Amino acid sequence: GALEDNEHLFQFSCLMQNKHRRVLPIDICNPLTKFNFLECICNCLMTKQSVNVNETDMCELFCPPTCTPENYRRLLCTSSVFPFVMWHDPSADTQEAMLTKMDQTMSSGRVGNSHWVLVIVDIEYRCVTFFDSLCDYVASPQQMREQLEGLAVSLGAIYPKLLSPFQVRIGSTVKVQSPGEFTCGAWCCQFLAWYLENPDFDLEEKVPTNPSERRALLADFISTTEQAMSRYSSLSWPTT
Repeated sequence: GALEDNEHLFQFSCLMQNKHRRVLPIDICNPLTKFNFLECICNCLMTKQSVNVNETDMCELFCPPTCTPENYRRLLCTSSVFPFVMWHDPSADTQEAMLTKMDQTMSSGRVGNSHWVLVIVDIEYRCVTFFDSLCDYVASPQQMREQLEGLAVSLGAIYPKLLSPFQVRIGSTVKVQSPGEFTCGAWCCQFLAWYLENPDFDLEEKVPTNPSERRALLADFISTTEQAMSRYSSLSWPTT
């Protein structure tokens, strides 16, 4: 499927930036997994905070290799929504295995037991939102809430205004991907698009119960979003 590969998720995050002008495109040269996502979310928001007080050096340090430092600073300056996608495969119990299996699936296409989930950090609402199209593929939802609540303390202090923690929302209130579908990527994009449209949406209201109707929603989302992404420069960062 088109939206299951990291590059096409990058291109989707570029598109949300060109549509909404407040989204930080994600950095696929720094793959996240359950091993390193919390740390990287933290580094990103500290970089954002430093840009706020005219400190450009930590920024040059964390700049994505395919993006110019000044352009990265500018995008951080205007972003209030930070999407992060975590890749996961329950076979791997090291980061080097996790990343080796990730490179394999992206190079060959074969999905296997791989899966994407979504974290959105929103500094306009001081909220962290989690979305898993299967609900508990990586961990139990309370285990994920716990991890995330701890990140929210970190973020409240990293990004003031005083240092109170961010709110944590679990957005995947119910399962949206049935068992034999390889659609998590697309579901993460569609959740993000709905979030940008209105950050107070309920997923249960968007998604039909009937399995054909649900599949049809996403299929329409995929075609239309694939069409908007065709006419692009390949893997270039947007400008401000």
